[PDB]
Amino acid sequence: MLRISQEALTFDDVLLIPGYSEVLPKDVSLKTRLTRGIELNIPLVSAAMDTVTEARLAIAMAQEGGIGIIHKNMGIEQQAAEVRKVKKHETAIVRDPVTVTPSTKIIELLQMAREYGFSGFPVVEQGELVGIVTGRDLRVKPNAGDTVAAIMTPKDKLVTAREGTPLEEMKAKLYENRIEKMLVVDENFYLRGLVTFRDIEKAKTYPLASKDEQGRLRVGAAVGTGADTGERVAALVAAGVDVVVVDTAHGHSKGVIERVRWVKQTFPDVQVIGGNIATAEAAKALAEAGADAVKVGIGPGSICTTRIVAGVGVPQISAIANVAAALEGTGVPLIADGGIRFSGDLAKAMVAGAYCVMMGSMFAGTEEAPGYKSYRGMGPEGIEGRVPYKGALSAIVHQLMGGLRAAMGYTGSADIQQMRTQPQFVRITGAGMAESHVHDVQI
Amino acid sequence: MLRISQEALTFDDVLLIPGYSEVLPKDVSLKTRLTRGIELNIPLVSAAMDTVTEARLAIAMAQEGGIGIIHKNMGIEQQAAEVRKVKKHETAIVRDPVTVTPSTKIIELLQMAREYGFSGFPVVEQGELVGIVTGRDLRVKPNAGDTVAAIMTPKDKLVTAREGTPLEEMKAKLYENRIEKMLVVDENFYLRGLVTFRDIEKAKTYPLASKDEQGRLRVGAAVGTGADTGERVAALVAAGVDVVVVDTAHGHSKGVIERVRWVKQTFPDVQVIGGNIATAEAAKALAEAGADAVKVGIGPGSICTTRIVAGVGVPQISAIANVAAALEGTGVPLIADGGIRFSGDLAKAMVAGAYCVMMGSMFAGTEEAPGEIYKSYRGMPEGIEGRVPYKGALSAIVHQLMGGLRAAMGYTGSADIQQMRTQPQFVRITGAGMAESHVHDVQIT
Amino acid sequence: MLRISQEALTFDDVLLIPGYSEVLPKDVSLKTRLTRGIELNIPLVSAAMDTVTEARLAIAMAQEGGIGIIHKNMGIEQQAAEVRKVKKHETAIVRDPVTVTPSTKIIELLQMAREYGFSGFPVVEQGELVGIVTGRDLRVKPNAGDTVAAIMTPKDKLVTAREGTPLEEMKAKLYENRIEKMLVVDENFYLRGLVTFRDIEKAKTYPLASKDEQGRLRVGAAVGTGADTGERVAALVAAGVDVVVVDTAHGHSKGVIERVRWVKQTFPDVQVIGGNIATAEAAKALAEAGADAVKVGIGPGSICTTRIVAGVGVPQISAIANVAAALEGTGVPLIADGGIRFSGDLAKAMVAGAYCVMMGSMFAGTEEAPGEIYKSYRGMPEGIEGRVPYKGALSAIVHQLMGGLRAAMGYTGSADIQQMRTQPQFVRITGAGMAESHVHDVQIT
Ligand SMILES: Nc1ncnc2c1ncn2[C@@H]1O[C@H](COP(=O)(O)OP(=O)(O)OP(=O)(O)O)[C@@H](O)[C@H]1O
Ligand SMILES: Nc1ncnc2c1ncn2[C@@H]1O[C@H](COP(=O)(O)OP(=O)(O)OP(=O)(O)O)[C@@H](O)[C@H]1O
Ligand SMILES: Nc1ncnc2c1ncn2[C@@H]1O[C@H](COP(=O)(O)OP(=O)(O)OP(=O)(O)O)[C@@H](O)[C@H]1O
Ligand SMILES: Nc1nc2c(ncn2[C@@H]2O[C@H](COP(=O)(O)OP(=O)(O)O)[C@@H](O)[C@H]2O)c(=O)[nH]1
Ligand SMILES: Nc1nc2c(ncn2[C@@H]2O[C@H](COP(=O)(O)OP(=O)(O)O)[C@@H](O)[C@H]2O)c(=O)[nH]1
Ligand SMILES: Nc1nc2c(ncn2[C@@H]2O[C@H](COP(=O)(O)OP(=O)(O)O)[C@@H](O)[C@H]2O)c(=O)[nH]1
Ligand SMILES: O=c1[nH]cnc2c1ncn2[C@@H]1O[C@H](COP(=O)(O)O)[C@@H](O)[C@H]1O
Ligand SMILES: O=c1[nH]cnc2c1ncn2[C@@H]1O[C@H](COP(=O)(O)O)[C@@H](O)[C@H]1O
Ligand SMILES: O=c1[nH]cnc2c1ncn2[C@@H]1O[C@H](COP(=O)(O)O)[C@@H](O)[C@H]1O
Ligand SMILES: [K+]
Ligand SMILES: [K+]
Ligand SMILES: [K+]
Ligand SMILES: [Mg+2]
Ligand SMILES: [Mg+2]
Ligand SMILES: [Mg+2]
Repeated sequence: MLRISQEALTFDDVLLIPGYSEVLPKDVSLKTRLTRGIELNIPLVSAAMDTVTEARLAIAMAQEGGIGIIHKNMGIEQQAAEVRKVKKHETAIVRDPVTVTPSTKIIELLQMAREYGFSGFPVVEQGELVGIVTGRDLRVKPNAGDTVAAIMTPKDKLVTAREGTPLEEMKAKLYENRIEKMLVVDENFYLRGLVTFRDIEKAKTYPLASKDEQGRLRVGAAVGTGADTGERVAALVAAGVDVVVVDTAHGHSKGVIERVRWVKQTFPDVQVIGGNIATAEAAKALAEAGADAVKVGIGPGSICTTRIVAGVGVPQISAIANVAAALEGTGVPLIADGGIRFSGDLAKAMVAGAYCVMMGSMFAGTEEAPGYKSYRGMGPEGIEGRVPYKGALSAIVHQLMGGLRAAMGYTGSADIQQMRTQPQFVRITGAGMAESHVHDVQI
Repeated sequence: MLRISQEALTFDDVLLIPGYSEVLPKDVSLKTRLTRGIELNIPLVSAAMDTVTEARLAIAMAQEGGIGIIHKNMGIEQQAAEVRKVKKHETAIVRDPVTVTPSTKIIELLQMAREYGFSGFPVVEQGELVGIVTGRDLRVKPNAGDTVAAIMTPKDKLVTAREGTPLEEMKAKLYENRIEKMLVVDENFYLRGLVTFRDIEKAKTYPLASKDEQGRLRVGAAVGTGADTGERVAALVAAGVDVVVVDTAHGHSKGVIERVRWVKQTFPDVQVIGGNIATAEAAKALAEAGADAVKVGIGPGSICTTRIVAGVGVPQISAIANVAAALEGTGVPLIADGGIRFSGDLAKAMVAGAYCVMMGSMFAGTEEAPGEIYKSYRGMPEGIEGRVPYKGALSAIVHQLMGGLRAAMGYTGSADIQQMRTQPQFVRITGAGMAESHVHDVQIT
Repeated sequence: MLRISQEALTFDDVLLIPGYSEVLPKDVSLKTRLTRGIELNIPLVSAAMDTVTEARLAIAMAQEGGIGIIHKNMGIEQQAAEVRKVKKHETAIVRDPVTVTPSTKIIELLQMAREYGFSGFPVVEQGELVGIVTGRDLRVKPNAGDTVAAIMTPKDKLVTAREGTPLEEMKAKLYENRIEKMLVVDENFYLRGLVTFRDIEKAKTYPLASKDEQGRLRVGAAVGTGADTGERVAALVAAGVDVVVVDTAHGHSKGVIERVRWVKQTFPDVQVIGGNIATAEAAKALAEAGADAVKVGIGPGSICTTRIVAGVGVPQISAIANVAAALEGTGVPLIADGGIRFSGDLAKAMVAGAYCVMMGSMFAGTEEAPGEIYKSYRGMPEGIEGRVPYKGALSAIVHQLMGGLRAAMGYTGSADIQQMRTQPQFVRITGAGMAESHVHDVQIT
């Protein structure tokens, strides 16, 4: 017998059916979950590819309400550093600010400012706050002396707040004193933190941003199953990563299942994603291993050769739906990874059961991406290619979310849970897809 | 008789001959002149086209050491306002700073700051300087009151410098007080100007910038010969334009010659460029009319169909050399306008005698050029409409163009622009030579 | 005045005129000179590009009767080591053979043989020759012991020849003893060298090979004018380089002229080439600086954008003839570098006066050229990056190039290179003539 399990469908095989709608696209909710423990304000994840996600793009994705997964084709220290870059970009309060002492030489401070990119340094003596020196102070060439003591704002002029003071109260004192740094101290005037105007303003600019409980942007990082995996995970957790993505070509394997279990056991406080998979049995296996989410996609990537080189794969719409049915009631989200060419595909991915969609090609070429711009597969199961320079990531995200919002309005879905569970597809033929593209007109 | 005056050559007809050299490309001088009275640190001018030069790109060109000519396909007041944007972008000292009164409401000031793009305002009541209010003050919600008086730095705390104080002693006092604005006053504490840290730093960031005597970036603006021209010139001069470009398809005409003369006589303190021309007799006519420079180019434009619609033109290498010969010894510069496709063409234009080169297509598509975007580029019928690829920041294109000129000067042994214009030699080539010059017989990656 | 020195011609502008001939292509001589002191059996040089010439291709070129110039985009020691690979590939006699001691462990020697690529080692203890150990001996696991002493051929069984013995009497003794290594000794049985059957056979297989006085293949190496140049030259000479190529974009400069003079004065026993140039005055300047040859070519390179980025160049046929005229009677050869697309171009270059021709693109993609592969070919910005088809063995390309030159010499009645350079004539043609020359009006299968 020719052993055929099912007919499997991809995005171009189906269209969403319009339904009665009372909620306009601009008014629907796009909030979803990446994992059991991480929420996203938009259902978008950037792929862990060396032409797509390093720190710069991961910051942008988090600011938009999604998240980026930093790729692993680099040294453990470099990946940890990239994760650190995202976590340190902004915060509710800098709890471990770089400090100087009164006898620190101004020349060191000038070099510190260059390397760090900021110029504000509390001045301490054995933990006790004794001054502050900032960019405007570093413009002063003092009459006498060559240390911080000669240009710092002295103790008697410091504006401070006690640990626990509300942010609004902290803001009023910042503005009244025409300063942009608030020194946070305890009852003995020991330095406990630093609040910056910049961080206040960044939070107001991106109120949708994906952040942890400390107000830091969220970020993920990929690991494999090779010999350096344990050391790599440890460095990423130490750098503050929110989610470790155990990311392989075949997640339904002993190696991946065992590594997912190991991360859950060794680092219980981090979220773990496992993949990639494309069947219900694989989803149950990874869920039983403790994955906080599964990533769905074997074959469909734009620059992916798996289906041609190995003959292996599952059309993505059916793969999503089979995984979603397997995980119904478990609380484990599924991330649809690969094959998204148009915003319309994203909407279809969501209606088939995805919680969020991972994309590579769509974000390759943006200003924030590493590096027309290069776009290559991470595998001999990938190819190297070119994508056009696309400008700022925000514009692509806006177009993708605009299409999803339009689809939710067309189907009457007011939020992601309704979009995932209520709308219906029609199955179409090759002719139906042609009618749905632009046809018979010069563009 | 078939009346043929000469054989005329264009860029692809000639190549520069290498010569014994002692100066490296990085060390040559690119300084030149746009007009009798305007110097440029690089020989680049952006074209007066509505897809190339408005204020944003003119600012960038001046910062790079060149200049932009603001186009005239817009209302008189709108063109003057674009000029004003360039002139007000930076300065050595703001001599007419916007001031407010103590009783001005904070909420009104907040909106003006949004509209003006700066938040620093000296506070004047009647004629007396009584405070200063800045962006950081405008963050304050005062316990009592809703006027500037409630959040301004008052008279007794103002940091000031007397008019004439060197700028290095003003900077020391700025830095000592951790402030970024210096109020300049006379002997009776009357406000005479405002110096900003931003302007100090902008000058340090772009030390090559093309600037006038007040430290303002230079800018030009195009005018035609139609009925509104007189008022347009007046409005542009009043806005501070450095050079008026009487810009027509045919500068060798009564219309342009008389208008150039009128500008020189009516506004003697502004520079005037006349064009476009392509012959020696035209160059002499404009010089006699008082032009401070001439613009050379009939036909060669990228988006130009003049040669095809009217059958008229002169290949640009010969046009440049003919005009340069006609103006030798007059002090009148010539600007080579149009036909530049590669940095190598720019070098050839200089050696043929150009003082600087005007370009449109190559700057269309930059971030600073007008338009949304893979950006539109159309002729200002004798022109066409088209698309060029989005090219990113202007600075990168300028860098490659000047790198090619620097290399050409190194190859010819030319240490500065004057030597490049007068000493190097061309060889004449065939179509085969041009093909050899270009990448040939290899797949390019 | 527009300063045009001449009309300059390239390959597609001219054709060779057939002349009365008595010598068949198969019978003409292709021998020529690379430099004052280096002869070549064919007029071919491979370019100093990182996609063309490292040791592997330089060996092949020398075996064919030409020479390779190893490129300089690599570390000083790495470039010297590439030179060493070529010089050590073959020899008349190995004068400094690697030796071992009786107590050297067999397992260590096995690894050294793997690293060295040969397995033949004279065995020396203190200063005395006491055995020889070879690949066949290293297959033996001795009953007792683990050192060379256990598997070597001992002193009493060594076959030796006295220094000076003709090579035909050494071969007879090699063959009589069914061995492939001859130990050369002096009057006190001290080791003076090692002769191998391989080297004997390599000389017989490539009787045209370009070799020095020691029977080693010739090789060149490129250097620039930067700060590390002095040490780079020293390292390359120490590795045995035959010719140093002071290789720059603009040889008519103080930088190159002074460096050429420095090489001639500091290392009088090495040949020095200077370039690149394209004029008579440049050729005389390099000859006066002491160059043993000049390299001609500014612009024509396949992957070269010099003409397009800088606007600089001289069509190659005229550049060759101008330099050849300048060097007539000096003894200084000229190498035509760049622009060769077809074997017919090579013939034209020779008749214009070249002594030999340097090529890059045509050798990129061969098995012997660097790189994996349908092979990369990029310029060493004034160059481009590209792809060329995988071309197989270098020998086949050389065979077709020399076949075309041989045919051209037969067509012109030129029996040798000196006659080809000095006697045949060109006709000047139009674009129509070039089109006629090329395959036209037929589908090609
Ligand atoms: N918490 C504070 N208490 C007292 N003085 C402070 C405090 N924070 C900053 N300052 C002082 O106020 C001045 C301005 O510092 P601030 O950190 O607001 O801006 P900056 O980063 O130096 O300037 P800019 O952001 O405009 O480049 C400096 O003299 C600095 O020492
Ligand atoms: N010449 C001056 N004399 C006295 N006080 C001044 C002067 N210039 C500015 N100040 C005051 O110093 C404070 C900071 O003003 P400044 O103009 O240096 O920066 P800003 O533009 O307000 O802040 P930022 O540039 O960081 O947004 C304000 O309280 C302002 O009133
Ligand atoms: N000059 C010599 N005198 C005495 N014995 C020698 C000499 N040269 C080689 N032999 C010996 O002859 C044998 C064969 O050595 P030879 O160098 O001819 O070939 P090989 O390189 O070992 O074998 P192959 O080339 O077939 O791999 C070895 O036992 C070696 O010790
Ligand atoms: N001062 C300071 N800022 C930090 C540190 N680590 C991260 N940051 C962030 O860097 C930014 C500094 O911005 P800002 O206060 O405007 O910098 P500055 O005024 O030029 O010194 C804020 O977003 C901080 O959260 C630190 O150790 N010290
Ligand atoms: N304050 C002020 N600046 C002006 C005016 N006209 C032009 N400018 C320029 O606008 C810029 C303001 O920069 P900056 O002082 O940093 O702005 P602010 O601190 O936000 O008020 C400077 O380059 C000034 O030269 C004016 O009337 N008032
Ligand atoms: N034995 C030996 N050969 C060398 C040395 N340096 C270069 N060669 C060359 O390496 C080649 C060795 O060839 P062959 O004698 O057949 O190698 P073997 O029989 O495997 O040891 C010859 O062309 C030598 O000229 C050396 O130090 N010792
Ligand atoms: O070379 C590879 N081989 C197989 N799959 C790949 C390779 N590189 C990336 N992928 C997958 O393809 C996804 C991106 O697909 P895209 O959004 O269609 O471009 C990634 O998130 C990976 O899951
Ligand atoms: O449509 C028109 N007809 C003829 N010339 C034009 C037209 N529009 C612009 N030009 C010229 O072409 C120049 C730009 O040429 P480009 O640098 O080759 O793109 C401008 O500076 C004008 O001199
Ligand atoms: O990028 C460069 N700029 C200019 N000339 C180059 C560059 N790279 C290589 N060349 C020259 O071009 C020659 C090869 O030309 P081809 O034989 O036509 O491929 C080299 O031997 C060099 O003289
Ligand atoms: K349609
Ligand atoms: K070329
Ligand atoms: K033919
Ligand atoms: Mg600051
Ligand atoms: Mg300010
Ligand atoms: Mg052997």
